[PDB]
Amino acid sequence: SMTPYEDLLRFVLETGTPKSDRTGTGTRSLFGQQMRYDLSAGFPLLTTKKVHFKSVAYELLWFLRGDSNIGWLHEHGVTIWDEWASDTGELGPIYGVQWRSWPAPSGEHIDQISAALDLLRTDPDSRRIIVSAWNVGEIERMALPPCHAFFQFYVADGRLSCQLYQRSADLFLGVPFNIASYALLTHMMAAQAGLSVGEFIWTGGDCHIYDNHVEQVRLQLSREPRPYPKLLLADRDSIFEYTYEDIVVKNYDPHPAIKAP
Amino acid sequence: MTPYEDLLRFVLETGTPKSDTGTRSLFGQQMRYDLSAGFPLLTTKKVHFKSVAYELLWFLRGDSNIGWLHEHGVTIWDEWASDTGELGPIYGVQWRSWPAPSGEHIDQISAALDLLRTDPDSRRIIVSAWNVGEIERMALPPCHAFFQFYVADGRLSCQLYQRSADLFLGVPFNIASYALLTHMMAAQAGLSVGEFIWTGGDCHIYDNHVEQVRLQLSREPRPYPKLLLADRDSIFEYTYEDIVVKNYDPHPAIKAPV
Repeated sequence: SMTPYEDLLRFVLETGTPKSDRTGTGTRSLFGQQMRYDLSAGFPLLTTKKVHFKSVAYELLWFLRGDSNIGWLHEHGVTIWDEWASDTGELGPIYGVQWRSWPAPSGEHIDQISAALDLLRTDPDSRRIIVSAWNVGEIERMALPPCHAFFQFYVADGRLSCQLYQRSADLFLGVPFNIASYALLTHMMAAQAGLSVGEFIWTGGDCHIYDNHVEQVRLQLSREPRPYPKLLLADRDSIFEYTYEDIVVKNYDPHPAIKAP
Repeated sequence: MTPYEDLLRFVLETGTPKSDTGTRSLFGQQMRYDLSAGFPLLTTKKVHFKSVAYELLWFLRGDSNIGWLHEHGVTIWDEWASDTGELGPIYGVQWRSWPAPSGEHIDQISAALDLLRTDPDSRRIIVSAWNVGEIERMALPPCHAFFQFYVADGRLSCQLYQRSADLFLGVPFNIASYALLTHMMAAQAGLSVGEFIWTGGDCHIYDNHVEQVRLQLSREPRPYPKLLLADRDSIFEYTYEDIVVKNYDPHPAIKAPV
C-alpha cells in the first residue's frame, strides 16, 4: 500500500540537518514529524525489511506486566534492554512501573492502562484518555529517560485511534519497532474495549538518522513494499492476560532483514 | 501559509460528528509555523493577545491563584477558580515546581533553559504539565500538556502536544502563547527562533461555533505581525510591557458565543 515510514525516512535523509555530538557519532535530523497508518487496512509491520516482531511483542507484554527487571525478557531471548540494566537486571521505574503504578502524592498508585480501558468502555468520547511515562520526578532513577513518552487514545464511530509522542527517534533501528509496538498495543486495547481499530499516529520530536546507518537506509529505500500483514488476537478477558502465543501476524512477506551497527 | 485556517477548514468539512454539547472532530493533526518569518498571531480575526501574554507570564510565576491574572483585566480563568481564587496545581505550578518524591520541587523551565545553554543537542529538553497523580487536584486537566525544544544551527524550535483542542476558541491562544514562550526561551538561551510545531490530539469545532468559523474562513489572511522582546536577564523577569507586537492588522474580533 502506502509507505508513511519510508517517506519520512527518505525526507530526513534528503533534507535533514547535520549534527555531531563531540564524540563524533553524527546524525541527520528533523524535528516535529508525523506519520499515520490506517490500522483497518493492515498491520504496520514494515515489509521493506524484516522487523523482529518477537522482541516487539515480548517487550510490550513486559511493559504490560508493569515489570522493571529484564529477567523475563531474557527468559524469552529478548536482549534489547541488556545494555542498560544494573548488575541485577534492574532498570529503575521505567515504562511498566509508570503505566501500571504511577505514584501519586496521595499515596495511591495509578494504573493508567486500566484507567484508559475503563474510559474507552464507559466514556469513549473523553478527551483525557492518556497514558504517560514521563514522570518528571522519577526520570533520574530510570536507566534511560522514556523515548516513547506518552500516548492518547480516541474513539470515532466505534473505531479506536492512538497517537504516540516519541521524543527521540532513531529512524532506522528504533522507529520500525516502535510503530509495531504501539500498533499492537492499539489492537489489544481495541479488543478489550469492544472497539475496532482506526488510525495509529506517530509523532516524533527529534527524528534522526545516524550517519553509520546511511548505507542501510539507501538499500531499504531501494526496495518496494509488499502488502501489510494481518494481525490476529486470541480471546482473553483482560489485556494483562495476553501471552505471546495469543498473537498471530498473518501473511507477513518482508524483504530480508538489514543488519546495522 | 495558513496552517490554522487550513486545519479549521479540514475539520469543518471532514470531522466526524459527536455528542453530547456537540462537535465535529479529527484526531492527531499538526501545524507548523516558521517563527523567523513572522509571529503567528492570527489575522483572520483579532486575537486578544493581551490575555495571551498575561496568561503566559502568569504560568511563568508558577501561580495557583487567579488574582494576579484577574487584577490585570484577564478573566479567562475566573470561572474555574475557587472561593479564594485557587485552581489547584495547574500548568505553571507543574512547569516551575513539579513535586518530586524527595520532597524537592523541579523547575522544568530553568532545567530546559540549562540544557539549551549547555547541551543544546539534547533530545530530552522537555516540559510536562501532565502530572498524572496531581490532575485530580487541578480545576481541570492540562490541555496543552507537554512540550519539547530542539536546536539546529542556532535556531530554537518548539513542539507542543495538545491533548484537546477547541479549534475556534482555544487554539489561536495556544499558538500565540507557545510562539511567545519560544521567543522568550530563545532570547534567554541566546538563540534565534526556528519553528513552532503544534500537534493536536482531539481537534474539534463546537457545533455552536460553526457560523463564527464559516465567517472566519470567508476572510482573506493577511501578513503576520512581528514580535519584539525588550532585553531581560531572566525569563522570570519579562513583563507585559517588554512584549511588543508590530504591524498587527487583523480582521475584526469575532465574539465567543454565549
